[PDB]
Amino acid sequence: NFVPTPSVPAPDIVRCAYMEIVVTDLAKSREFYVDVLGLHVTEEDENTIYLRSLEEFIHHNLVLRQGPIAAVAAFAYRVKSPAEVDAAEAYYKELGCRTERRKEGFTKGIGDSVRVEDPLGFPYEFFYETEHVERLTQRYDLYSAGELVRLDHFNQVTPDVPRGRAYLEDLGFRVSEDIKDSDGVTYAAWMHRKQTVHDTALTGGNGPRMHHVAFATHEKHNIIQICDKMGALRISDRIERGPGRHGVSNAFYLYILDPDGHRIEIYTQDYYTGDPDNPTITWDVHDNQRRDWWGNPVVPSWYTEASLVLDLDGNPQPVIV
Amino acid sequence: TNFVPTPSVPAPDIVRCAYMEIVVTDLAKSREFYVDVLGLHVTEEDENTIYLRSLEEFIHHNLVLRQGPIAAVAAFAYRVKSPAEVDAAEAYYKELGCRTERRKEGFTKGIGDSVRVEDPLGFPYEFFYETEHVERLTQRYDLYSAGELVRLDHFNQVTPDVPRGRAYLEDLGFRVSEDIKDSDGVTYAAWMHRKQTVHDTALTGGNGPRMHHVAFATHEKHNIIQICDKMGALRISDRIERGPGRHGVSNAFYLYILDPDGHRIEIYTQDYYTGDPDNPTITWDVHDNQRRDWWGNPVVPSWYTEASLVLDLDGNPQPVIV
Amino acid sequence: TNFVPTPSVPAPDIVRCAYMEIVVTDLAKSREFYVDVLGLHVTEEDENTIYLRSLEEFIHHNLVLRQGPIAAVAAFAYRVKSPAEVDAAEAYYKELGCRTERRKEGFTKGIGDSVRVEDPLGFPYEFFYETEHVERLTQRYDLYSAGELVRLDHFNQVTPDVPRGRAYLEDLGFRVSEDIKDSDGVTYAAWMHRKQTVHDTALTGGNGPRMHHVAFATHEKHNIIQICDKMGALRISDRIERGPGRHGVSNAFYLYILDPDGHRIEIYTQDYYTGDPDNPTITWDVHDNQRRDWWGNPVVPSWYTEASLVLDLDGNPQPVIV
Amino acid sequence: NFVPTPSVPAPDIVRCAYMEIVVTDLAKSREFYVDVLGLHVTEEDENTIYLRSLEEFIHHNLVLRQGPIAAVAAFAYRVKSPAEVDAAEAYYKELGCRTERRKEGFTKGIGDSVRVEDPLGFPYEFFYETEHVERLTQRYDLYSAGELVRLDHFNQVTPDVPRGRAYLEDLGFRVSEDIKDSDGVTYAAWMHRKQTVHDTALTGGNGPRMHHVAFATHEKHNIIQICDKMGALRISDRIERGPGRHGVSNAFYLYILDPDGHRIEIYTQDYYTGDPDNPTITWDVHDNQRRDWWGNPVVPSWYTEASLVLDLDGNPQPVIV
Ligand SMILES: [Mn+2]
Ligand SMILES: [Mn+2]
Ligand SMILES: [Mn+2]
Ligand SMILES: [Mn+2]
Repeated sequence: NFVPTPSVPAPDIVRCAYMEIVVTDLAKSREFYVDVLGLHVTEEDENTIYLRSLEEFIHHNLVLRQGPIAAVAAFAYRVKSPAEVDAAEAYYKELGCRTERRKEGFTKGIGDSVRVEDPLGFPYEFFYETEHVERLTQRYDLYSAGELVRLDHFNQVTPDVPRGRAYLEDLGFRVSEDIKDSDGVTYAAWMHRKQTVHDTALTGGNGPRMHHVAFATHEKHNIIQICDKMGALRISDRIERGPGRHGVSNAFYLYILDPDGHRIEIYTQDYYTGDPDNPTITWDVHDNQRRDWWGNPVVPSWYTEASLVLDLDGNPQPVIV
Repeated sequence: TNFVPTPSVPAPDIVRCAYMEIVVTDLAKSREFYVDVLGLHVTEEDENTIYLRSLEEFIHHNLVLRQGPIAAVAAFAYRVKSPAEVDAAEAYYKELGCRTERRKEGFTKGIGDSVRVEDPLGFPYEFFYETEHVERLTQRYDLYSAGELVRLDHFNQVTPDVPRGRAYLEDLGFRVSEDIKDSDGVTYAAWMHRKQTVHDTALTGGNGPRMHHVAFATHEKHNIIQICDKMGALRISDRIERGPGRHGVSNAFYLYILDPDGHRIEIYTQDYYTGDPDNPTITWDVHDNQRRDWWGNPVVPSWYTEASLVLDLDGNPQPVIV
Repeated sequence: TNFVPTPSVPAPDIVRCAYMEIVVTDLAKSREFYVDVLGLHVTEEDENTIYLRSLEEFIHHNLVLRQGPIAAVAAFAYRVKSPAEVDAAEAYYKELGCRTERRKEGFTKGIGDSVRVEDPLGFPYEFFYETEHVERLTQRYDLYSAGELVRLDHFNQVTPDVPRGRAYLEDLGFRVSEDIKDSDGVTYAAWMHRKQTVHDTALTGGNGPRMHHVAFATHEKHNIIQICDKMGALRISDRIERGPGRHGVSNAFYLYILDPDGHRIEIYTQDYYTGDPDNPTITWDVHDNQRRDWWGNPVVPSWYTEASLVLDLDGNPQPVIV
Repeated sequence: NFVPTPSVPAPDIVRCAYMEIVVTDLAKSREFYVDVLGLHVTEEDENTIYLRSLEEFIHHNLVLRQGPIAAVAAFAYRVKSPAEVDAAEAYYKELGCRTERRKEGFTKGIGDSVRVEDPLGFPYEFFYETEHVERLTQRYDLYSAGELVRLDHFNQVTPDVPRGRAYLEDLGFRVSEDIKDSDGVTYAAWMHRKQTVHDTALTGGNGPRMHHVAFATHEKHNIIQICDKMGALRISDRIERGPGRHGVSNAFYLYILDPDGHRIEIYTQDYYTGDPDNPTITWDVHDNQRRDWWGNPVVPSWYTEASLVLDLDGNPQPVIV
């Protein structure tokens, strides 16, 4: 059952831009994201912390918000111009989705924004205006040995990947890689607007749930340093999977778990997908190299755990099996 | 400044720089540099022409080496977004009064319908959409060399009037990610992009038209260091012109080397995302030395005096305006 | 514990582990793994034997691959400080009542006067001083592979009685850089060195004598990652047994892979200096999981069950004591 | 004119171990060594700072001492046992050199020591006893992106290299590499006791002067980070030479200058020299690759500037041309 294709154009989406995460103990979460991982504080107060990666100039890539139930409040995408916020609102209203528009934004440093409960149950935000901050690209005096340099993508778990895929294609995302069986059925898909492998990916499973949010480092040694530092801090039990090389995406990856169990991917090595006819790489569902190029052992929790997502009232979306 | 007119018709929708056609005087000696020393991958070749691509490329080639009498650059080729944009490119340059030549079957093997033009700054530009796809070698780690060149990134052009050049490329849709200006606001150099990296081409002020360099990226810094180590072992370190260093403008960890005819190749790593619509332009002052070298590396005079000739559409060098 | 007697004569002055002689069942298939996949350099070879060395080696070889009926290790060879120390080695092991064999012209090509012994733990040990020097390829960056193995570092042996083994190697002059003990002080494993790195050999408790692995170093971490990437591209990733990971004991960034006969090769990088006379021994508790994996990587069962047979001086396998 | 070979044995030297440097403004020097370079403070007071590298367990690798004239007070070598301190004293006394023995040491954390004005005018110290401190090898929580992991060597400028070479050979050092002309005359030599390329090197020139003291990093990217951080701190004019690859030693190198002009080499990649017949690599004096494998331009100051050294009274040794 495909989502209908609207008669109005999709909003012109530039890239994933930030995620709003609800955490149960802000101070313990700050230790993880700032003291362990080195993300940069744009600004913070007692209940909210705004973080950005090294090469970011928009206000933030992560908003950590204290709350009663750990969950993801919003997956935010930046659109190309103010008119595209109006386009986003019109598109989701034609789809019959719940929408909420706030001229002054939902998170600090972001202006006119529309949030929607999308067709797959996810809270998506579209915005254009954002407060610019000092871009720390060349602030090597602040560079840590495990520096996270850029926000790259989201990964969502949903029960019907083919439905999800066609919905995101209509939204303008293109598939750089997918996993299919012999009958041509899509089991997972990596989808992009910007010129990397993906801005989001759809993973088959119980959902809506947030599988992970991902940041890139400049080189492989930076990822190894994150592992080494976690070992020295005696929190290696928070390293869930990796380091490894994924066949799909070609990423050298690491998955770690924050204090509430939210999964963060840190990776490096991506490749250019910007040409109009970029060739889709289709992996067979039985090729193990799709998961691990090197054959690394399977970690069960990577296939069972994922974060709840919220609706526009701040309540968890029930997870459908 | 005599600015190039802004045409009444839309600029072609340019996706990225895509390849350069370089004329070399001794093809076998050039093949030893680009293939045996640098490891670029041969798409196909014959007695007079070699088609090369980088590791992560799927279009037919990123460099064409063509045997010829005078070392020079025959074409700077950009890939456009659809077949219709080749028609748009031809109409745009015809309105500007520039010489154009259209070939439905292409000018280089593996490329289809193309238009070449002698642009307003005297450079041979090509716009094409169609290209033969080849095996994308991204995950062919069995072919991966210690100094592997993974992607073609950009061109760098020398022209006498940078303000004229900048406004012409802005009209063509390129945006400025970084520039060098004086206190009065005059542009001395500019880095301009269509794809989401620092640049697809840059303008350097000087006698021109000339080609300053063509650049490839590696995955990491150690790959660049290995190119220098290998050139030292082969006793060709005198072909290392400048670097390794870190440029303040672009933030690139760079290396400039010279091919057998003196054509300059940049190998670099580290770039950053410029795809947002309001990406902030970084303006460097003309007197900030760190714009050239973040670490203060000594100036190499040839980098400011030598650059390659470019050809007109008849295959003859364009005169250098001094 | 039945300790090996401490001889009345001095132990031979051992400089470092130097090479291992490995018997393989299909020499051509083994050559494809060690030379085509791993890039080790061929010193010389013939139809039945291949002599290999790492990039920075100047002695004749670090590995000898010998075709034979049963895959096993024929010798663990250590280089001693002078010709006189070969005489010292022979006298030491004869006093211990061990079988010895002395060959003035060596047991493997490129090695001179050597003594081999069936040591107190059942292992075939060789001590030699003289070796043919070959081109040290340290700066041959034109031959440098992306996953280059630069140096032979150590052996790792499985034996049933680690306390007996440790005291025997201490008497031979090896010092313990790190060990694993329980609250009672019993040694479960020990890393022992003569040269100034963490170890030349290590003792692992288990059925033995068996050879757990032989290890080579790379210059940097990315070189190890490239070995895994290349094995993935060649569709031989099932020969990657364990890693990459960081061991707490030794601090090594490691990778264990398996040759065609199942012999285990460690490739690692990062070691530290142990040459001071009072270098502090790091004792890890048997229940500290980080001793095995600093990052907590999952346990690979085969790493604790599989290890290679070793041969006696007649070329027959030494029985495994269980 | 060779230094005579003593009838008593040379002290059994293990490795170079630390350098005592006099600086004119301790606070400005602390900013360089600790805040810029990340060396670890063992202990410090108002007039002296004791620093060590990441993998060191002896008390220190550098002692920074406030004083009126920037200079090097001592090049210290660790010997193999307490008896070797007696051996060192006997050896230099037979050579007619000035000696001073202090059972309680010259610098904190070092025990019984003998200092000597050696035959080439350098202040050398030999000691065995030292206070052990926490070895920070696995303290990845303290690891900086440009971490200096080990002290490797000293490099001295002296007018007569052949005299210097034979003197250090008699002392037990072996030559791993040298630079000679066609007649076989030694112009420079790299000499070692431990199993790396060198513990000291002799450079021909006006002396006695200290050319540089060197620390290793784990990998090349750590050296590039030091350069990047110095650029961000707008102190790139303190980067004197590099990064480059030396042909002699095969080191990937960087030379920087502290606040008083003292030269510090940071490098990586060395190779094993421990076998008894390790082959000496002799470079011709006209092979430019001996200096720079890549051909990097010559930096004049690297051949003209070097630090004064002190005598046992704390006064500068006059520099002989
Ligand atoms: Mn991901
Ligand atoms: Mn460039
Ligand atoms: Mn091992
Ligand atoms: Mn040095």
